[PDB]
Amino acid sequence: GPHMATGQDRVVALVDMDCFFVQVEQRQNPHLRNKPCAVVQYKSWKGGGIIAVSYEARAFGVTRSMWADDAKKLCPDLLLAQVRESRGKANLTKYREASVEVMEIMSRFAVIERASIDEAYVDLTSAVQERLQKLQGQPISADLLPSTYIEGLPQGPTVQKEGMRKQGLFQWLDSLQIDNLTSPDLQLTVGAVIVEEMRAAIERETGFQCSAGISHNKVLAKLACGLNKPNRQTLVSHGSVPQLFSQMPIRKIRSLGGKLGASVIEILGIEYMGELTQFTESQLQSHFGEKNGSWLYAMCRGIEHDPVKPRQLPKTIGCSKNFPGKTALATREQVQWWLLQLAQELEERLTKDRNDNDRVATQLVVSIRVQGDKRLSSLRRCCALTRYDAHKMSHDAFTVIKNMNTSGIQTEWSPPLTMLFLCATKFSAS
DNA sequence: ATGACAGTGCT
DNA sequence: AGCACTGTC
Repeated sequence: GPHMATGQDRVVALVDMDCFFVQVEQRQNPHLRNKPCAVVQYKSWKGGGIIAVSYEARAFGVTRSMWADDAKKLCPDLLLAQVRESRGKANLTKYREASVEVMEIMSRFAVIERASIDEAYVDLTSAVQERLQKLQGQPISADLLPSTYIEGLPQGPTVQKEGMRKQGLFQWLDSLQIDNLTSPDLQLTVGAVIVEEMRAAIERETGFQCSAGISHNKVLAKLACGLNKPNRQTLVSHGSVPQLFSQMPIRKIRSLGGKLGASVIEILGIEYMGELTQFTESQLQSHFGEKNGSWLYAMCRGIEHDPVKPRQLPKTIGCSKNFPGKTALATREQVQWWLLQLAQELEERLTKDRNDNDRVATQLVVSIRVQGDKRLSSLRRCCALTRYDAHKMSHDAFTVIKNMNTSGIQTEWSPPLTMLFLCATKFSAS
């Protein structure tokens, strides 16, 4: 009734750079622009691993995870850009620096949470209030929303994509100006206007295109972002949620794409997010735990409270390398050389981080994987990170893992190592 | 023989 | 603290 919270208190956006690593390489090499293109990591084994794919290449069936030799079978004209290799390993510095470019532009408009190297959540609630004052009750023109889709529209009583988009936007804005929508709907709409301006600034100032979702919380904003790509943005209103969720597979909602989502499907015998509304909160808690149950109860009604955290910078700075199949590290000299390679990249990134961001890491996490273990990590151990010195970090890492060598000799390493991982964590102001 | 990243939550 | 889980390009 009048005491039922509807989760309409915030305006939240999720901005996602379209096939980001590809765009970085296309900006640098114009010959790659507007072509089927992919970014490949390494090159010797089966042509290298594809890690990013342009939308033109996706139309041929090229996907991430694919071996480049296989991608070329689907797309013979596929162009490839190679990830930089330094100290024997893939080095993602170019993409990290490009991400900083975008995040600094986004930070001019609103509070941002860096979700990944190319996604940020945006809390627009305050900016929308400000913009609503300036407008002075003047209606919002469709020209302010030139790339916005309104999910669920058009409805009721053109066979072209852009024409559908405009029809839906007109229906939305017409009902807005007649006062047939709600005050949260107006807030979302102003939020979308700001996101158009943010995306325009990103493209003008970096060359990069992005897509975005605008809704009342992070889960709906992320879901919204994926509905119309590339280079478009989608507004998911609270009212659109029942129809949207009625055929939405549970795995599409963030945090339900793995084992928990699979258990929701199996235990409850349902397929779609909207089907969750038929269970009580206590029922859901009894199957999935207190926290998950409460979260699911609210989420299937379009409600989520997870805040956009004010976090511009990554919380960890890590370096890793796999050694699959025959390349597994089988000797002590190997392990120490590679630990040094990883530690040297980490030292370089850590020193740069300290200069730019006035912070120092205090913990070094060391993880390895041994040949045979089905889990991605076999062992994780931490030690103090007291100096940004690669030779010290590599020695400390060796010290904390050396006991895992169950081999007879000190010169051999068994069972061989299929992964080394160093991660600097626990940052303090400096 | 996807890799190389990253953040959150459990116990 | 060490690990499992979930997500990114």
